Amino acid sequence: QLHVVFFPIMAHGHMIPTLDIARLFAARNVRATIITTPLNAHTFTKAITIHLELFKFPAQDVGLPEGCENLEQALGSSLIEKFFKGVGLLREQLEAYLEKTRPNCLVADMFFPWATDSAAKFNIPRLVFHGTSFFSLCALEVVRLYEPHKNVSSDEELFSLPLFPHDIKMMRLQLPEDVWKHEKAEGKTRLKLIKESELKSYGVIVNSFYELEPNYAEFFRKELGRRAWNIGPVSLCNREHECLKWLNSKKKNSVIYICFGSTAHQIAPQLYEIAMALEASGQEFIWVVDSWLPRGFEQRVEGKGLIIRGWAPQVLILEHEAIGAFVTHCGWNSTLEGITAGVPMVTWPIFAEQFYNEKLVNQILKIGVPVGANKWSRETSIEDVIKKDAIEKALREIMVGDEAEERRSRAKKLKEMAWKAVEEGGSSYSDLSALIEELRGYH
Ligand SMILES: O=c1ccn([C@@H]2O[C@H](COP(=O)(O)OP(=O)(O)O[C@H]3O[C@H](CO)[C@@H](O)[C@H](O)[C@H]3F)[C@@H](O)[C@H]2O)c(=O)[nH]1
Ligand SMILES: O=c1c(O)c(-c2ccc(O)cc2)oc2cc(O)cc(O)c12
Ligand SMILES: [K+]
Repeated sequence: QLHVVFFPIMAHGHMIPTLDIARLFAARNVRATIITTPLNAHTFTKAITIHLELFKFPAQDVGLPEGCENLEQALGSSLIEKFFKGVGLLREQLEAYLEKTRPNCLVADMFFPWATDSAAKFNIPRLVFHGTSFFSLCALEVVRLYEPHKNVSSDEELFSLPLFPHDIKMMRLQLPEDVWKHEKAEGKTRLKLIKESELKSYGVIVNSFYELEPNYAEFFRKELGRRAWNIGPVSLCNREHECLKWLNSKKKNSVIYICFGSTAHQIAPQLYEIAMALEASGQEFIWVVDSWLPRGFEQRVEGKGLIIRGWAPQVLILEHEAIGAFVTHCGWNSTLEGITAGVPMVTWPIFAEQFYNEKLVNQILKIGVPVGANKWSRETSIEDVIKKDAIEKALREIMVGDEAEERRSRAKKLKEMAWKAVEEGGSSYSDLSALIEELRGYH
């Protein structure tokens, strides 16, 4: 019986798909163990036999609050750099656990480049998992290597991405200031080691499907030389609420869903602009979130608009017939869920690799419309708030704009292809079989 150990970073966006991968492996009669920390254990226990191993996270040692065991909670350069020091200090526990258990494979988070050598100490192959699209993997590497943002003179000047079979235009504002304004050696070295681990390790597991982005599934393997397996969307593996009853009464494709993911850190002025745009648009909506609402808002929109304050059942909402569009930050799990539900998206990237995912959705898949956000940053400065008019424009365009029906038709195709990829005989099913067979024969 093969044993594969999974080691995601403590971020919801990596933890949930890593659990889905562990489940996909477990369904093939592979023993799957997931490493996490105490304050994150519930996330897996609730979601779940896949075994959990708890490591101690040295928060105090790196100057974090004891309760800061997840990446979303480390807001700001100081806290973020401390968090990465902290996770780097898990290496001793990882190596002790590997020596003790001797698994056949380690699937480790992109943020752990050192995991490669930790596994090599015991002749164990290591796979990298990023939780993002082939397109983002390729675009980030081409930007890192060719630095096409050096050839510009203004924040808004458009440059093309080198080498790609599509002409993808981007601007400096869409890149972290740490890369183009005031170089911090720390982030740059971090990114270098991450991208290098893709070639130094045994290979890369990708939560995507070949038919979704074939040019980039190929580019990653050919022009960039990585060994990769596409096994996603991994969430389809394992496959009421008051808002769903609320939706049952409504016209097909008539409601807009708005949600900014797990890393959502949104300020009151921004929410205020969103509220005004939603009211002015006349569109029915489910919005996942006085000081941030127009007075009388929730009563004025009753029956047409719903604000969800807690966790929303995002997949169940997107797959409800009444939901016709998705305003998203273009985190890859949300983007994939929109694709699998066949729901067109208004793209609102914030940080990380979300601006690359936005390019994939709008220019290549052609299933979305941009809201107009073009500034990369962890937190929103009040001077960068996206205004009511842009938001209303996007809300109208995604429902009744030019090519809106075409976007709906294209997304329906991708929905079909996604389900086909994961069923027996599909490309993702097949690549998972291929990967597991390769792991079973490793010497
Ligand atoms: O109210 C809610 C809110 C969310 N969810 C679910 O949480 C998931 C969100 O993952 P997503 O990629 O969109 O957000 P996030 O964790 O911020 O992205 C980081 O992780 C991503 C993956 O690596 C990365 O692409 C991105 O750049 C990072 F910022 C997604 O599966 C939703 O369905 C829900 O069910 N109910
Ligand atoms: O792929 C990526 C990714 O998954 C994550 C991520 C970041 C924060 C989270 O909370 C969860 C995930 O960030 C990234 C940052 C990059 O510069 C490049 C990437 O490719 C990713
Ligand atoms: K090359």
